Amino acid sequence: QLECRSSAEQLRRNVKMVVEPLQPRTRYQCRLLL
Amino acid sequence: TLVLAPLELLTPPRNFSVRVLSPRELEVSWLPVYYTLHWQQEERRLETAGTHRLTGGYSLWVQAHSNSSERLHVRELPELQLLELGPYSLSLTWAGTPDPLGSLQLECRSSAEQLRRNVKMVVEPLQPRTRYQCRLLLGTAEVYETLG
Ligand SMILES: *[C@@H]1O[C@H](CO)[C@@H](O)[C@H](O)[C@H]1NC(C)=O
Ligand SMILES: *[C@@H]1O[C@H](CO)[C@@H](O)[C@H](O)[C@H]1NC(C)=O
Repeated sequence: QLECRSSAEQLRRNVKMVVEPLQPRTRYQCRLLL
Repeated sequence: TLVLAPLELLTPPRNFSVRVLSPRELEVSWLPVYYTLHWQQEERRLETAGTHRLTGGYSLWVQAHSNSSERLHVRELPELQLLELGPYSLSLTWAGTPDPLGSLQLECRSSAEQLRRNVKMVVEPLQPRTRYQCRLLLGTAEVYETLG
């Protein structure tokens, strides 16, 4: 899985991977979880 | 004379704490013999001290066997009501008990995405015409379909 956490939202996507939707001009820390 | 067999004879609970995890689930934690945990609404035998989970106003005490510790007094969530249904957002509301919680979050999981929002709460952005099961984490899950 790929987890992208921002200051207001956190999205985990089951898995290359496309994370959508995301907020514009927002920083997110993304990591891979096995 | 005759020397006989030398015989061995064997003769509180340090800082017991209670954490409210869920509406039927409490987390007990105590340090140092067995222990007896008593919980009364306003006993369970354990072999070792540490952390345990009590399932199912409450005064709790732990006895080390024999003295006991101090009695700690501690304190169901409502279902999710849809306040606003949109194509890219969902505003939901719940009353809840008036108690302070360290964590209170709303989790909405769809077939392709899962979003957890730190908490009424508005979940945005969401996919249009997508069904998501939303629940409260400190609960029951409610399925809601977004607009198109
Ligand atoms: C049990 O605990 C209390 C409080 O710590 C203490 O005063 C008491 O001496 C203990 N009892 C025994 C028999 O050691
Ligand atoms: C446990 O440790 C000390 C011992 O007095 C106390 O001050 C503290 O509040 C206790 N912690 C919890 C979580 O009960």
